[PDB]
Amino acid sequence: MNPPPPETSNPNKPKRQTNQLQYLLRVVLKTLWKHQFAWPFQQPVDAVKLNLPDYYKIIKTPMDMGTIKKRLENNYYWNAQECIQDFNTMFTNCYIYNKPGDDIVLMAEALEKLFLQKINELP
Ligand SMILES: Cc1nn(C)c(C)c1-c1cc(OCC2COC2)cc(-c2ccnc3nc[nH]c23)c1F
Ligand SMILES: [Cl-]
Ligand SMILES: [Cl-]
Repeated sequence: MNPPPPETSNPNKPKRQTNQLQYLLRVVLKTLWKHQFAWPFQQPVDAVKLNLPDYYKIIKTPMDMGTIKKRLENNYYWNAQECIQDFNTMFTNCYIYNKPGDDIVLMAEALEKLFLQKINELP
């Protein structure tokens, strides 16, 4: 079945609202969110709905842009590199579970190209 989703709130974390993290929410994530290919990544993989009973037997550090959005809105991160690491985990999970040429891999590839374009320059 589905595991609990990754945590998005933690009052015990040291938190910051750097200019880069504000940018990652207002510009980077909000632009990726609107991409025609973003919809598979706007929430945790629902292994039950998608009939992927093996997905969480293989992917042990799940992540998605819905989780990232909630983290950013909770000032969950200390710095932009923590947020960028979550993005990279999302893309990498897709490439691990799936194979080149799969539709979902083509979609992640598109999103990742745009992501790298947008983070090349941060405030
Ligand atoms: C494209 C595509 N083609 N086909 C035939 C299917 C079933 C999809 C599809 C649909 C989907 O919908 C998400 C809604 C349901 O709950 C939110 C999510 C994912 C999906 C996301 C992230 N990683 C994945 N690894 C394998 N699938 C992954 C997906 F691939
Ligand atoms: Cl919180
Ligand atoms: Cl902590």
